[PDB]
This record gives sequence, C-alpha cells and structure tokens, in this order.
Amino acid sequence: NYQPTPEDRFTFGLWTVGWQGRDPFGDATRRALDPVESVRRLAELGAHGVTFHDDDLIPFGSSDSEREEHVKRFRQALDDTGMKVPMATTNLFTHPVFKDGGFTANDRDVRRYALRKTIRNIDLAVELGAETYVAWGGREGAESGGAKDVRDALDRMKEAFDLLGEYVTSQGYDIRFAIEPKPNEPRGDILLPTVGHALAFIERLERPELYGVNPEVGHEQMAGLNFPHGIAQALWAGKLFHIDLNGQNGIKYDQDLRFGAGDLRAAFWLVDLLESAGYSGPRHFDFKPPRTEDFDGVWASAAGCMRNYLILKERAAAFRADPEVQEALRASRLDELARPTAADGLQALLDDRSAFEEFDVDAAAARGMAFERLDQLAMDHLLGARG
Amino acid sequence: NYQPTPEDRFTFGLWTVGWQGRDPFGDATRRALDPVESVRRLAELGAHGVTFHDDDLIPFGSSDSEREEHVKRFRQALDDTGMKVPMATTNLFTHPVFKDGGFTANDRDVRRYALRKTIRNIDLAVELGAETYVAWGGREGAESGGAKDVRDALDRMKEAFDLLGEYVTSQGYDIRFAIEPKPNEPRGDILLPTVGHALAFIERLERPELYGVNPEVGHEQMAGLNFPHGIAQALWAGKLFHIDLNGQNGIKYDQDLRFGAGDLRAAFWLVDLLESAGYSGPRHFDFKPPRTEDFDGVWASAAGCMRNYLILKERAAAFRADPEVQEALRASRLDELARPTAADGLQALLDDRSAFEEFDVDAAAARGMAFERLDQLAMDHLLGARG
Amino acid sequence: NYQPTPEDRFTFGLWTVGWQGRDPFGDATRRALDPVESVRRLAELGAHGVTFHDDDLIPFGSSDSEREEHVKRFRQALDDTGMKVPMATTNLFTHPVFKDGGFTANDRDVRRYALRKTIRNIDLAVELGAETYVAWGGREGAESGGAKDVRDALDRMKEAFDLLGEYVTSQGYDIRFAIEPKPNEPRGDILLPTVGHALAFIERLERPELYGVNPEVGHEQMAGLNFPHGIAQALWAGKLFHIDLNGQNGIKYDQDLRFGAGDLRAAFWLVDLLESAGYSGPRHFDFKPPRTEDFDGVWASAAGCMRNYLILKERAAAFRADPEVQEALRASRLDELARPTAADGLQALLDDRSAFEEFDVDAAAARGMAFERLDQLAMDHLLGARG
Amino acid sequence: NYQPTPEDRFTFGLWTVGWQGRDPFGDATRRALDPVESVRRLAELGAHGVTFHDDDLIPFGSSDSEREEHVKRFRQALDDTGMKVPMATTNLFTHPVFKDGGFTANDRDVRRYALRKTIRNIDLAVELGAETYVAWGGREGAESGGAKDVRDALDRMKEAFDLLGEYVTSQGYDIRFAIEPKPNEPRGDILLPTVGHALAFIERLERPELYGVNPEVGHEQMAGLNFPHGIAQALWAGKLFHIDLNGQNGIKYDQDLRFGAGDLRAAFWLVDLLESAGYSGPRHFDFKPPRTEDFDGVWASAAGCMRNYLILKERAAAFRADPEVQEALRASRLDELARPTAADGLQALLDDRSAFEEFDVDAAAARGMAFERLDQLAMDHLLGARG
Ligand SMILES: [Ca+2]
Ligand SMILES: [Ca+2]
Ligand SMILES: [Ca+2]
Ligand SMILES: [Ca+2]
Ligand SMILES: [Ca+2]
Ligand SMILES: [Ca+2]
Ligand SMILES: [Ca+2]
Ligand SMILES: [Ca+2]
Ligand SMILES: [Ca+2]
Ligand SMILES: [Ca+2]
Ligand SMILES: [Ca+2]
Ligand SMILES: [Ca+2]
Ligand SMILES: [Cl-]
Ligand SMILES: [Cl-]
Ligand SMILES: [Cl-]
Ligand SMILES: [Cl-]
Ligand SMILES: [Cl-]
Ligand SMILES: [Cl-]
Ligand SMILES: [Cl-]
Ligand SMILES: [Cl-]
Ligand SMILES: [Cl-]
Ligand SMILES: [Cl-]
Ligand SMILES: [Cl-]
Ligand SMILES: [Cl-]
Ligand SMILES: [Cl-]
Ligand SMILES: [Cl-]
Ligand SMILES: [Cl-]
Ligand SMILES: [Cl-]
Ligand SMILES: [Cl-]
Ligand SMILES: [Cl-]
Ligand SMILES: [Cl-]
Ligand SMILES: [Cl-]
Ligand SMILES: [Cl-]
Ligand SMILES: [Cl-]
Ligand SMILES: [Cl-]
Ligand SMILES: [Cl-]
Ligand SMILES: [Cl-]
Ligand SMILES: [Cl-]
Ligand SMILES: [Cl-]
Ligand SMILES: [Cl-]
Ligand SMILES: [Cl-]
Ligand SMILES: [Cl-]
Ligand SMILES: [Cl-]
Ligand SMILES: [Cl-]
Ligand SMILES: [Cl-]
Ligand SMILES: [Cl-]
Ligand SMILES: [Cl-]
Ligand SMILES: [Cl-]
Ligand SMILES: [Cl-]
Ligand SMILES: [Cl-]
Ligand SMILES: [Cl-]
Ligand SMILES: [Cl-]
Ligand SMILES: [Cl-]
Ligand SMILES: [Cl-]
Ligand SMILES: [Cl-]
Ligand SMILES: [Cl-]
Ligand SMILES: [Cl-]
Ligand SMILES: [Cl-]
Ligand SMILES: [Cl-]
Ligand SMILES: [Cl-]
Ligand SMILES: [Mn+2]
Ligand SMILES: [Mn+2]
Ligand SMILES: [Mn+2]
Ligand SMILES: [Mn+2]
Ligand SMILES: [Mn+2]
Ligand SMILES: [Mn+2]
Ligand SMILES: [Mn+2]
Ligand SMILES: [Mn+2]
Repeated sequence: NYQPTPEDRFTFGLWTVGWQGRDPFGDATRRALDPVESVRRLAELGAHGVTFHDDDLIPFGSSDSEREEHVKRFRQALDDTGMKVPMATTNLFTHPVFKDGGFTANDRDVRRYALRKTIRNIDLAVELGAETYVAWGGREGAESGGAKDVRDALDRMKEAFDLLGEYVTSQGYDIRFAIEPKPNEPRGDILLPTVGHALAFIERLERPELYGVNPEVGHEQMAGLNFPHGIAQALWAGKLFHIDLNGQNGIKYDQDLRFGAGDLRAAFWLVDLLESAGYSGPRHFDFKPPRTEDFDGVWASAAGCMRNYLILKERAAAFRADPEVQEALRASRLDELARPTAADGLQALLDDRSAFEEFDVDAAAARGMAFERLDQLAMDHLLGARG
Repeated sequence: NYQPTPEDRFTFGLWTVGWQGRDPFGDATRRALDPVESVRRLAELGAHGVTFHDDDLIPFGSSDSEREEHVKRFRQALDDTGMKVPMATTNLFTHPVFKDGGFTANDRDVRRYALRKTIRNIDLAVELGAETYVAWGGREGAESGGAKDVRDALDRMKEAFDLLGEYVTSQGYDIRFAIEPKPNEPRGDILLPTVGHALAFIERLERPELYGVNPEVGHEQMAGLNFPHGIAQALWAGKLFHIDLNGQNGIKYDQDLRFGAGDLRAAFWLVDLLESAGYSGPRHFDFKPPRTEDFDGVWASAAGCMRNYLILKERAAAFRADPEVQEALRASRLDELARPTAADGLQALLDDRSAFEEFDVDAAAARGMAFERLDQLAMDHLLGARG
Repeated sequence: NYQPTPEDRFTFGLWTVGWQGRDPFGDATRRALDPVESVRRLAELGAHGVTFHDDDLIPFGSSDSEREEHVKRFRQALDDTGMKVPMATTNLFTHPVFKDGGFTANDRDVRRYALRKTIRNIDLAVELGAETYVAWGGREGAESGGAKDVRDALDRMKEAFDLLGEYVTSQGYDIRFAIEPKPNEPRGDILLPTVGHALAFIERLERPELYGVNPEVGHEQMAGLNFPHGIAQALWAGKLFHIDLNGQNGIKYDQDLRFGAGDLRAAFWLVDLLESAGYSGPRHFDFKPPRTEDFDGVWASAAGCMRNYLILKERAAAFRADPEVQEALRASRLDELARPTAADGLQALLDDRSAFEEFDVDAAAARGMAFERLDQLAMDHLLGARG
Repeated sequence: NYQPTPEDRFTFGLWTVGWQGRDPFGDATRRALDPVESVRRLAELGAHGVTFHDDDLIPFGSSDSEREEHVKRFRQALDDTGMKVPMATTNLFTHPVFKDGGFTANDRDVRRYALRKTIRNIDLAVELGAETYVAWGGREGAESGGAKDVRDALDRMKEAFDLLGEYVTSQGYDIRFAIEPKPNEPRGDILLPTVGHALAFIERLERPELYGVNPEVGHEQMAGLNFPHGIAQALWAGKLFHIDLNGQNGIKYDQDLRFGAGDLRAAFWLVDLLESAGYSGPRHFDFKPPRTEDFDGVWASAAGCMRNYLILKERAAAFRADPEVQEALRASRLDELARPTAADGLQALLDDRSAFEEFDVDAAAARGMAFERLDQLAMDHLLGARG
C-alpha cells in the first residue's frame, strides 16, 4: 500500500511542513511549528530525515546560549526518532539586508556578511552529519537592466563559491555543495536560472569537483523546461548531488505543490530516470502544503509526496520490465541510440559510402519511429490500464 | 539617420529574407528568391554579408555540376557586391530523414549521414571564408518520454561534435563551431534548450576551445529567460562566438520578428551589453519578414533590423556616457559590484568582525538601492526624453 | 479493455489522421490520405464519425464535377461504415489570400470571399448531416500594433457572424455555430484568444442563441489557462456546443498531441466534468499524430485518443462514486459551495449579525479546507492506487 | 518635460506606494506609510487622486471610534491637497478567513461575511466620492481539481454580484462595479482569469449595465495575452469602467512594475488606444515600487509611472498625426477594415460574382499588407528617431 520507510531516503525541509502560509497577498494561516514536532511527525510518516536553513533551526539574531539550546533540542529529536540531516542550507533571502542579493549584492559589506553567515552554518551542517550543502541564490538578479552587471555579478558569485570551497578544504570537511537554479521569483530574473546555467558556472570554479546542482522540479518547469531532460543532463555531467521534488502547474509563480501534483507524467518520467540511473541521494521534498490546509492537511500533503513517489516507482519499474515495452523500445531504436555513431572512427566514416553517397535517405525517412505505440504503453503502465 | 554600412558587420541568412512564408497552418505567400538577388539587395541596404544552410545555397540532391554552378554564381554575386560570408550551417531539420534528429537520431545510419552532410558543408564554408560554423539541432529531442534516453542522446551529440572537431583539426581549418540552443519547436522539447545547457555541454567535449554558443534572442525568450543575462554569461565564459538577432513576444511559437520588435527594452539592454563588452562578431539577423508582406516589405523588414540596432546603439552609448547616469550607477553601487568581495582572503574575512559580529545588518538593509531612478534614466535615454 | 464503440461519440477531423507532417521547419513525412480510407480506418477503430474543412474534402479550386465526385465517394464511405459527420468547418487560413484574415482581413474583398466560401460549405455540411459548424479564425489578428484596429476588426467579425446567422435562418437550417478560440499561432496574437473572449463576443451578436464555443484543450493551455475551468464557464453559460480534445505540454507552439498526452491530470478533470455535466456532444479529437510516425503510428495515436478518454472516464466515475471521496467532499464543504449564499435575501443578510457583527472570523479561518486529502484520493483513483 | 498635473487623472492605490516590500520569500524592507503622508506626497508629484481597499484606510478590526478618526484624518488630507478618491475596493484576500475565497469560499458563512464587508465599504466609497467600486477576487479559485466546482462557484459569484447590484440600487447610489480579472496568484488558477471571462460573466448578471471590467496590464500579460487587444474588446463592449496600469515582464509571478517598465511597446499601443478611444476614466497605477528601494525610490517609481504615460501619449499622438503614417495606414488598408464587409446585405453578397465566382484570389493574395513599413514608422515615433 505504498508505505514509505526510512530506507526510501525521503527527506523534508523544516520550512516545508513548517510553512505558515504567508503568500504574495495574505497573512499566515497556520501557527509556527517547533522543529522538534516536525521531526517527530515526519518520522511517524516514514521519512528518513529533515533539512534546514540556518534560520529555520535557530531564530535569526539568537544568542550563543539560545543557539546551543535550539541545536540541543533538535539533536535530541533526531536521536529519539532515528531521523538524519543529509543536507542543510543558508537563508540568504528573507532578511531585508539581502534585498539585492547575498553573494552578488551590489554592497560589498553585504556580500562579506553573506559568506560569514554561510560559513557559520556549514560548520553546523557538518556537526549534524550533512553530506550536501545547498545554495539557492533567490535574491541574486534584478528587476531592471542597469541594476546588475551580470559579468561582474558572476565574478562575485565565483569568488564566493571559491572561498566556500577553500573553507571546506581548509577544515577537512567531506561536505559538497549543490547550487540550486531558479529562473525568477523573488527577483524579476535570477542568476543561474536553469540547470544548464548552474552546470556551466560550476565548470569555471577553481575546484569544480566540490560542486553540483540541486535541481527543483518546479523551478525548471517555471521556464517551461523539461525537468527529466535537465536531470538527465545533470546525471550525464555527474553533478546530481541532491534534488528537490515537488509539483508545478506550468509557467507561473512558484507553487511548490506536493510531489506528483502538477505535471504528473513529468513526475513519472523523473522517477523512471532517477531509478534507472541509480540515483542514491535523498529524495527531498521542497514543497508547501497549501495555505487552505490546517495541520492535519500539512501531514496529509507530506504523506502524499512520498506515496506518489512510490506509486510512480512501481509503475516505471513495471514499464521497463514489460517484455512488450522492451520490444517497443527496440522497434523505436532506443537500442541503436545507445550504440556509438562511429566507433570505426572519422576516416572510416568519411570512406563509408553507405553513410552518404549510397545512403537511401528516402528509405530511412519512410521508417516510422513507433513512438506513439511506445508512449501509450507508458500511459497504460502509469494508469494501471494494461489490457 | 541610422544608415547601416558594411563596417557595422550586419549579416543575414539567405533563409531569412528568402523565407517564402510557409507557417504552421498556411502555404507560401512569396516566390523563392535566387541567392544572387538576395546578396545584391542586402548589399544595397548596407549589409556586410550573408550566411547559409547548405540546402539554401545548393538545392538538396544537386549533382556535382549543379553544385559547382550554384556556388560559382553565388561567389560572383559576393565579388560583385563586396559581401562576405562569415558563417554557414547545415540543414539537419527539413528533410524527413531528420524527423527524429540528425546527430541524435535514434537510427545510427541517420546519425552517420548527418555527420557526412555537415562535413561536406564545412569544406564549402571554409572555401567561402566563414570563420564560424553554426549547429542548430532543431530536431534533437522528443515529444514523449520513452522516445529519447537523453543521457544516450548526449553521448551521441558529444560523439558528433568531437568528430567534427577532429575533422577541422585534421584539415588545418581555422573555423570554430557555435552551438545554437532552443527550448522547443519543432520538437516538443529540444536538447540543449538554453544558453546554459549548451555552455555546460561544451565543457565535456574533447577540445572545448573549438566550440562556443550561437544564442538567438527569440529562443531564450521562448523559455521566458532574460536574453541579455544569458549573453552576459556566454561572454563571461568567453564563448559568444556568434549571435542571432530578432524579436519575440513572449513564450509562444518562434516568431523570428525583425530585431527591435518583440521585447524592445531587452533589445536595448542587449545592444548596451554587446557594445560595452566589445563583441566583435557579426550582428547576424535570423528573422522572418512576416508572411503578410510582399518583397517590398521583406526589404523594409530587413532594413528595420539594422536601423533598430543602430538606434539602440546610440541610446545605450548616450546612457553610459551621461554624467547623471554615471552618478546614479555609483548611487546604486554598481562600482562596488565590480570590486572583489574578499581580496584580503578567506582568513582575513573570517577574522573581520565588521563582516559579522559587528556588522550592522539593519543599517545596511535601510540603504535603498536607487534602482528605479537609474532605470527611469535608462528609459528616458531609450525614448529620447531626457528632461 | 477500454474498447471504443460508435456509441461513445468519438469523432476525428480528416485533417488529423490525414496530417502529412509539415511543421514549422520540415517537409511532409507521410503521403496524403484519401478521405475514404480515413473513414474506413477510423470506423475500424470504433470511431463514431469524422469532420472536415471544405478544403480537406474537396481540393481547393475543384470544378463542380470534381466536387460532386469527391462528395459522392465520401458519402459512399460513410454509408459503407455507418460513420456520421456531426460537424464541419471552413478553411480560412491555408490559402495565401487569408494571410491577414478571413472575416477580419483588412481587404474588404477578402472578407466578402471568406463569407461566400463559408456559406458554400455550410450548405454541404447540412447535406451531410452536421449539427455544428465550427469557425476557427486562425488568421484573425496581428503581429504588430498598427496593422489591426481591434474594435474595427470585432465590428467586422460581428458583421460576418451576423450574416451567417441570417443565412442559416433564411434557409431553415437547424445547424448552430461554434467559435473556436486560440491565443496565438499562426498570428502573433489571435482575436478572441480564449473561451472567455469568445463567450463575451457571442453576447453582442444579433441572434446569440445560434452561437456557442468550440474550445480546444491545447489552445486554452497555450495561454496557461485551466481548461476544465474554461469548460465549466462554457457549460455555465450553456454554450458548450462542441469540443476539441488533444494534449499540450504547456505554453509553447500548438502541439496537438493525442488526448491524454500533455497535462494528464487536466485531462482527468476535464473528463470528470464532461461526464458529470452530461455533455452530449461529440468527443472530437483535433490532434496530429507526430511526424515521427508512419501510418501504423497514425492509427495507434488515434486509438490512444479514445482509449485515454475511456480510462479517464472510468477513473473519474470511480472517484465520484467512492463513499470515502463523498465524505471528503463534505469535509471540504463542496456541498456548501452548491448552496445559495443568501436565499434569505439582501435585507435578511444585512440584518444578520452572524454574518458580520458576531461572525467569529478566527474560528472560520482556523477550519482547514482538507483539499490535500481530497486531491490525493483523486490521485489514487486516477492511478488505480486505492489502498 | 512630461510633468503631470491633476488634469491628467493619474491615481494610485494607497497599497502601491505604501507596499512595505513583503514578497513570496522575504520580510518588509520599508516602514508602513500613514495614508495622510501618501496623499500629500502623491499630490506633490502631480497625482489627481488615490484609491483604497477598506483595510488600507481602516486597520482591520478597528472600533467605530478608530474608524471615524482614520476617515476624518484622510478626508482632511484630501481637502488639504485637492486629491480625489475615484475608486475604492474591498480586501477579500489578506485575512486568513478568505483562504478559499470571499464570494466563492466553500464555507457559506465566509461568503456572507465577504458580502457584508464589501457592503460596508461601498457606503464609505460613496461617502468619499468614488464613481467605481473594484472587485479583484484574488482568492476565488483552486490549487486542485476537486476543491472547487466551478459551475457552483460561478453561481455563488453571480449571486454575490447580483446582491451588490441590488444593494446599490436600493440606496440610490450612482457607483458602478468593475470586476478585475487575473489568471493565477495567489490561487493556482483564479476564476474569471481574463478580460474575456469577466466580460462574459457580466452578461449573466441580473443588471449587467452596473458592471464593467477593471483590467490590469500585468494580469492579462501573465496569461501571455495582448493587453491592448483585451482593452479594445472591453471598449468594444462598452465595459472599460476603470483600468490598472503597471508593467510585467512576461509569464511569471505578478511583478507590478511601474508603468512603462515591462513590455514597453505594449505600453505604447495601450496609450495609443486609450487616447484614440477617448477613455475618460482614471489612469490608475496598481504597482509596487521594488523592495530594493527606500522611500526616495518609492516616489521616484511613482513619478516614473506618470512620466512614462505622458511620453507614450506624446509619441502615439505624433504617430497618428504624421501624414506619412496616415499614408502607410491607407497602404495597409486600415481604412478598409473600418468599412462594412456587406452593407449591401446578404442577398446582394450571395449574388455578387466578384465575391466568389469571379474573385481573383491570386491577385488578392499577391497584395502585400505593408505592415512592416507601418510598424517601423511606429518604432521610429516611439524612439524619437524619425529620419
Ligand atoms: Ca482538521
Ligand atoms: Ca552502448
Ligand atoms: Ca552499416
Ligand atoms: Ca508592394
Ligand atoms: Ca574590478
Ligand atoms: Ca571595511
Ligand atoms: Ca510500420
Ligand atoms: Ca444547490
Ligand atoms: Ca446560520
Ligand atoms: Ca535615499
Ligand atoms: Ca466606418
Ligand atoms: Ca466591388
Ligand atoms: Cl526513494
Ligand atoms: Cl502573517
Ligand atoms: Cl494564526
Ligand atoms: Cl493552532
Ligand atoms: Cl574595506
Ligand atoms: Cl558559464
Ligand atoms: Cl567537475
Ligand atoms: Cl550524478
Ligand atoms: Cl495538480
Ligand atoms: Cl511527460
Ligand atoms: Cl486541511
Ligand atoms: Cl489553516
Ligand atoms: Cl554593429
Ligand atoms: Cl506552400
Ligand atoms: Cl506564390
Ligand atoms: Cl512574385
Ligand atoms: Cl554497420
Ligand atoms: Cl553538461
Ligand atoms: Cl573552453
Ligand atoms: Cl566571448
Ligand atoms: Cl512588436
Ligand atoms: Cl528589460
Ligand atoms: Cl508588404
Ligand atoms: Cl505576400
Ligand atoms: Cl465518450
Ligand atoms: Cl512538404
Ligand atoms: Cl513522402
Ligand atoms: Cl507511403
Ligand atoms: Cl464595391
Ligand atoms: Cl465583448
Ligand atoms: Cl445566448
Ligand atoms: Cl452547454
Ligand atoms: Cl506527454
Ligand atoms: Cl489538474
Ligand atoms: Cl510509427
Ligand atoms: Cl513517417
Ligand atoms: Cl492621462
Ligand atoms: Cl515582514
Ligand atoms: Cl523595517
Ligand atoms: Cl524608516
Ligand atoms: Cl443558516
Ligand atoms: Cl459566461
Ligand atoms: Cl451590459
Ligand atoms: Cl468603455
Ligand atoms: Cl523593464
Ligand atoms: Cl507591441
Ligand atoms: Cl531606493
Ligand atoms: Cl528599503
Ligand atoms: Mn520552489
Ligand atoms: Mn528548493
Ligand atoms: Mn527562431
Ligand atoms: Mn537561429
Ligand atoms: Mn491546436
Ligand atoms: Mn481545433
Ligand atoms: Mn498585479
Ligand atoms: Mn489590480
């Protein structure tokens, strides 16, 4: 009955189930949650662990004594439940000081503060056992063209990530970074707007091996992109260090629906890919229970995230294992796609008259791809309609 | 009066002014143009040169004798006019054989044919003096999830680009490649959908120095992305080898409006950036005179491409040179954005109490960015409304 | 096994399965189909009937003798198979004469021709038994602001529809009109871009009772709108005279995927609504088998349209019939939504202190809507995962 | 120098310049403004007046004594400055009680409360001299399909608007209603998502003459629609009772940029249309000074709204008055578009062989529309580049 257990590696941000329901036009609809209660309730639902922004776990401006008490209580809840903390991150977007960015703020003093705030929380993340440190630069960008010279901003962004890499290397930490793209919101345009832009940026860092991406379903979908395709490119690059799962209904404000909502067929193809590729990282949900809901609805929404993942996992596995689907994949030449174009080499290709001079383009053109039959087998599997 | 001359490096594809006006629901509205007439008419408008797909210049399936005559006539028109050919490309999308791709077709024989067709035209491009060879893989992608394993497809795409790099190196050619992203159309989703994805992909090629991007205004805008931002990242990476200029009104079918149409403020910020950065490549238009137009409207539309570039160049230069704008840029701390965050180094940053322990976050937060005043100065400059 | 029969009222345009695969960048991939063969093959798949544009059935420019032979052969195929023709329409978009519109062309002579062409085909539609006459004004609109005064264009559009209403009334025909909205493509913006705009326009016609809408799934989705919501408003207005079913993956070019592809949850909620409302019209597919496919894939794609409708019908019916869902609907106050706000009347409402002075807004605010539990029951039903 | 005066009828919501800068991921960046200070500062900039939600002027939950003092101070500021209040509206979206809607909340008691809250503020609006009462039902809609039966919701929405019409008629008030569409945000989909849907809905109300639309630039643009086209349809229907002016960069979250920002050419064509049509209502700005700004930037942003309107007004007037543009409009047959298609009547059209039998479709098709020359004249006028 699609019941999650910790072995499924499902994780949730404190800020997800703890979202009080403030949106772009309305006040909170739910009380704040104590992180300890979220840990306990998520454990009861079969979660593996939780994640946090610094400021979710320790109220901004806490004294050292307050900070230690907040961490102590949280660690007791983790120990009580067996929950893990595989990932943490920094809040460089809520406080008004970050209104023009953290690492790419025009104000140099703000950039320095952003780095210090991040470094403090990296230490805590390591203490709590996190393997991955996410950076979502939600305030990095602009509403107008003159406000942000993007080459200068990318110089500053590279400088910041390089310094963080220097820091973790200097401390002997094993933690790695995962940069999270988003195309817009809260800035009119955000820097590193997609998986591609973040992958490209990482290749200019001094120690690129320390950085990957943390793609979020809804974020790539806010640019109308195909999330499974972007995940495939991240996997191809060896850079899928973490992932955020949720739902999004098209190009509009960031909805953060529970996973499986939004584009359900995209959710199916995503799970198919993660499972086929043997992705071994957390299945992390960055979602918002809608502000229509009370706390019972919060936990229902969270449970539904995990349930939908497990249903889609079953259906994708059944699809790939079905001999009729395997025959259809051959009919559509997916096997040929996985074979080298010219393992014979360039000169052999140039000398091969079957590749040009004597290639029957019309016969090749006439061969149907049989993709519709393949896709209706996929639909039948997804819907449990084989027959 | 914003009159273009060849020194402005404006170029046009044969397929642009030669577009007969077939769209997704209608037949041609204009006769085919002889490339020779397009060269002559573009030269008369002040163009610098022209570009071509193989199949624009030599009808598909031409005999060797026909091919030589087509090239001979074209070269006579170039010589007659002083027009150059700075870029050429391959048509790997029109012929039905490419219905599932060229370099990433599931059928291996089609992939081999795509490479042979490309190599043949690289030789011709070099003969005609082209410095850049564009590849727009418009058929690389999918309408459905099972049809295309994207990791396998990227393996094939890398194999193809690596072989082309091997080929140009083997012939001692100086030509470089420019990969053109597009998010969708004609495929439901296209591989390397944005500037970021193409930049990232290039970093996995064997000889990455031989490849850059050929971004198109409308294509990034079809993903709702900020084209000037993407161009800034391409410049930051040193990969803006070529550019396609046109207009697009938002997220919808690829309109290919004349440059300046569509998002006019984005056109202003693009020209500002290209000129500020000293981009030295062709200002190439990949546009379609709308099918409402007759041939007089074709040449009016082409002229308007160049006129709009020159108006925006004047206004951007005036903006940047205006002492009041320079003061506003300082007021908004664009100067600070261009200064290193921590040239003092990591340890100095960690030891700097002004960066954290004694940082007055509220005072920093209270400092307005003054971006609206800056942007209204930009608006006033664009519209010729200073005062 | 979700097998369609004619009693299901599934219909297809000749132009759908007959699409030769010309798209915005490529040549045909399939031969033209004889309408007679399409009728026979669709009947074999369990279709109820077919629809046509004038020019699909009778080649443009046919002599009277040719026209009679084309119609005679078609009527023999209908008689041979038991297929019906519930709807027909006019092609006012392919021929270059319609490059600026039919009914709202700037050229008056073109507007008059568009009306004559339409009237000729209304007569034929009636002859063949059609109850509904669709008008999709794909060329009505503009790429630029000065080209089309939209108030004048709406005057001309109203004049045209009024004349068609006068014509059918004058002939005693029972046929009604269904106006099909689309937001863009092939024009940069199309007039009457959504279901709302078409409904509003109908209310200004002289005989509004003769006109409804023909909404298409993909078209409303090209504006990022919720298709089930638009269908509900059309039903609410009593104007759902016909519908086009297909799939669309977001805001981009008009894909015309087979029904069930694209937004699958939107397809589920659409079928739920059509069945709940007792929509009695044709379940018509306006789709394109992708140009990757050969003719076997054409018929597979067509079959899949009908199969997906029948699967979703089963799952929606199961959802609505499930006592646990009925309890959840009460928990979410869907029953209360269907009860009048103030059947007691305005004065009673003003005098009701429980509605304001003594309304406990905080207690009301605290009541969760329980929408996530309801939606996960819907997801479970769709996926066949109850348990 | 494009200086606004009250005669220009520029108005601003209290909530616009008073926006404290809370967005979907961040805390306030500016202190709350006293409405009295906003009235004074807007008057100094040349504004004509201000608008308000009930809860902007009187803090939610105010005692009668507090309410009277808030109104008294506001009326003194209006009297001190000569500012008017042409429009008011209700906040049916901020308070958590409205989390599932006001007029279409599933909870009947909430619907009744929404009406009482609205009626109370209609009385105040009339007291303060407002001619128009706006309703933006930002919470009316859904995130999931089962949560909202849209036919039932439209029944409730009609009931609510009918009761408000009954109320204003019963009091002898001259005020009229303006319904504001928005496609999404804060709900996943909002009911009456576009100008078309709102126009259509109004035609089912008991007293349709009392209701028009209040279209907002950014809202129609969030559906990728052409705002000038939608305004033309509203004008055509005689329903443009009020308008909200601002900017939006494409399909994404509601940006509420200052007017002129976003789609600048759409702003030009909008002003051209409002001025050509003789729209006589307020030029109201519903905008947000970006949260990057301090209060000096708030007033700069507000000033820029009015400045951009006045620049575009000048350029549109110059365009329409230019004899070369008038010649181009004739060349493009805009004059013919404004002439009846068939004032001769249906029978004359049927009998006119020049309309069909003897219509030279090829000669008509060959006639270019000359739209590109016309549009480049428009561009030249907008940019002050004639020559
Ligand atoms: Ca409860
Ligand atoms: Ca292999
Ligand atoms: Ca072979
Ligand atoms: Ca002409
Ligand atoms: Ca510097
Ligand atoms: Ca210092
Ligand atoms: Ca076959
Ligand atoms: Ca009832
Ligand atoms: Ca009661
Ligand atoms: Ca200041
Ligand atoms: Ca007239
Ligand atoms: Ca005449
Ligand atoms: Cl898992
Ligand atoms: Cl709050
Ligand atoms: Cl609360
Ligand atoms: Cl509580
Ligand atoms: Cl310093
Ligand atoms: Cl980069
Ligand atoms: Cl790396
Ligand atoms: Cl990986
Ligand atoms: Cl959903
Ligand atoms: Cl999909
Ligand atoms: Cl709830
Ligand atoms: Cl709640
Ligand atoms: Cl130039
Ligand atoms: Cl053609
Ligand atoms: Cl022709
Ligand atoms: Cl001709
Ligand atoms: Cl072989
Ligand atoms: Cl990559
Ligand atoms: Cl490189
Ligand atoms: Cl470069
Ligand atoms: Cl434009
Ligand atoms: Cl811009
Ligand atoms: Cl023309
Ligand atoms: Cl033409
Ligand atoms: Cl049915
Ligand atoms: Cl063809
Ligand atoms: Cl063929
Ligand atoms: Cl064949
Ligand atoms: Cl006449
Ligand atoms: Cl209307
Ligand atoms: Cl009616
Ligand atoms: Cl109906
Ligand atoms: Cl799909
Ligand atoms: Cl849905
Ligand atoms: Cl096939
Ligand atoms: Cl084929
Ligand atoms: Cl005005
Ligand atoms: Cl706040
Ligand atoms: Cl503050
Ligand atoms: Cl202050
Ligand atoms: Cl009651
Ligand atoms: Cl309606
Ligand atoms: Cl009315
Ligand atoms: Cl009006
Ligand atoms: Cl802007
Ligand atoms: Cl425009
Ligand atoms: Cl400021
Ligand atoms: Cl501020
Ligand atoms: Mn998100
Ligand atoms: Mn995230
Ligand atoms: Mn293009
Ligand atoms: Mn291009
Ligand atoms: Mn369509
Ligand atoms: Mn259709
Ligand atoms: Mn807005
Ligand atoms: Mn508004």
